[PDB]
Amino acid sequence: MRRVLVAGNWKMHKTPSEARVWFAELKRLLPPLQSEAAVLPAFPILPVAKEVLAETQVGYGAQDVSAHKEGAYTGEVSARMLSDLGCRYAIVGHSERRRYHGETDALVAEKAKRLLEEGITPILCVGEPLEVREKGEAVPYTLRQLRGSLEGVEPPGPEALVIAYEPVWAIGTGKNATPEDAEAMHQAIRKALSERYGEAFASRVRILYGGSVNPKNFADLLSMPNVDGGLVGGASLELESFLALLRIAG
Amino acid sequence: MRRVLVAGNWKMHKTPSEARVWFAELKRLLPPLQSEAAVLPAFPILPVAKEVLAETQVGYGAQDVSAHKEGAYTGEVSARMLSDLGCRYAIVGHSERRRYHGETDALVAEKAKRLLEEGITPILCVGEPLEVREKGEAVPYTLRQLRGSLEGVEPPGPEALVIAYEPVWAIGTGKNATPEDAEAMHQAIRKALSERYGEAFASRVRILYGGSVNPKNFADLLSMPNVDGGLVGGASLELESFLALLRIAG
Ligand code: NA
Ligand code: NA
Repeated sequence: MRRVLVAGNWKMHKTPSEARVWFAELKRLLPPLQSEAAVLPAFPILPVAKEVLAETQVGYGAQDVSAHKEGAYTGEVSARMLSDLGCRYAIVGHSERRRYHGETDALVAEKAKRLLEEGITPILCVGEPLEVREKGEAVPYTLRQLRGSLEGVEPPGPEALVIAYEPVWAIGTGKNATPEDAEAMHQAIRKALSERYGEAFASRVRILYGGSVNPKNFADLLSMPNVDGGLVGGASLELESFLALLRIAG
Repeated sequence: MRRVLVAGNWKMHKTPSEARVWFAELKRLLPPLQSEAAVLPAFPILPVAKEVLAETQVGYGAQDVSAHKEGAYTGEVSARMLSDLGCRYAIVGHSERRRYHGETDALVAEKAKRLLEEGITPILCVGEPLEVREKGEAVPYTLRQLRGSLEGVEPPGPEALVIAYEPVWAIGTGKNATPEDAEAMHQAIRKALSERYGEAFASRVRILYGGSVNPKNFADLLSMPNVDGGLVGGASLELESFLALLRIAG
């Protein structure tokens, strides 16, 4: 069975000083767990994440990364910077960046390649907008996004790639996809991965569900055969909530 | 007179571990100077900048910042995060972001506002492309960018705002604007600032020149009455080069 992954996307919240406290509390309170936990804070919080969590079972990663290895790209952060900090993951193609920053499938693929080269696992996000869902095109749209975002992306193994299905209409709206609909989409995604990398590879890739995941609905979502964890937004900000999610994962 | 400012924009280079060494060497080799020095590294390098440069005369800052205070903006860094780290500055509207990230004057204005609220000084970049310069419209174009980028931007005082004039054609091309052309542009910019904030304010605002600034041309650029320092790109990557620029500033 695929090991569960609970990744907390703090988005643009907290300061480095506030994060130090949060991480220290998590370290002291963290019980022994079989599943995998990871926190994905803003760029300037990564150093303290490394400092406080490096020796714990809790991993960490970035919320974005440059499509370039280095250069005249003011404001951008490179994969080499992230690997120097020991990031295990980095989100690429999050809905918010595809929407607010015009990130294309092609750009997301490049970012994924930069991460792979440095041994960082991309958490590649795909998901359809409400309009597409209502027209009954959720699966074709999401698969098209997945294939486009994986163009030229060839991970060393299934452990080096994570896919996160986050329907846009489920982000911060309180309206999560039902476990059944999530399961159906993950099945489609996994089949697409099998065609892309082979069955052995696809059967081992962790596919997380994201979009209003919380302590009240996580257990049922995680019970779905093809749902391997969650990309948690709002519910990862409060330590008690994050811990509750980790206990559910076990 | 206006205190000179030499700000090094490393763009996307180095790692936190490499920066720790660089900053520590700068700290040990830094001679007493009248002018102000600042280094602007990538986001994840800011914590070590704070650690090593805290007690020194060298300031530091970011290369970008979110237009929002906080929220669901995956990948973005807030002004509050930068304030927590003691950043004195943050670049906004760098030509690379206006081009590669489609940043508009309106967006840049919001970023500047976020910085002001947190007591961080924006280093607002404005500049024209080669064809505009050749058409003899460098000033009108640049002033329009300045005015749009300062919409709703009301600093507490002139010490809280820095303008950087960087001709797009002078970035990484090796061809810096002549001291005469830079002076002419800075005069136009300062006059615009006077109409916007009054003469007392405008006469105290530091207007830096950027675009292929190096040890060979910095002295003459700095000699111009309205050029108050430089936003240094490639020439700020090597410590010896940065130190040379600081010695020139005095
Ligand atoms: Na499951
Ligand atoms: Na001068």
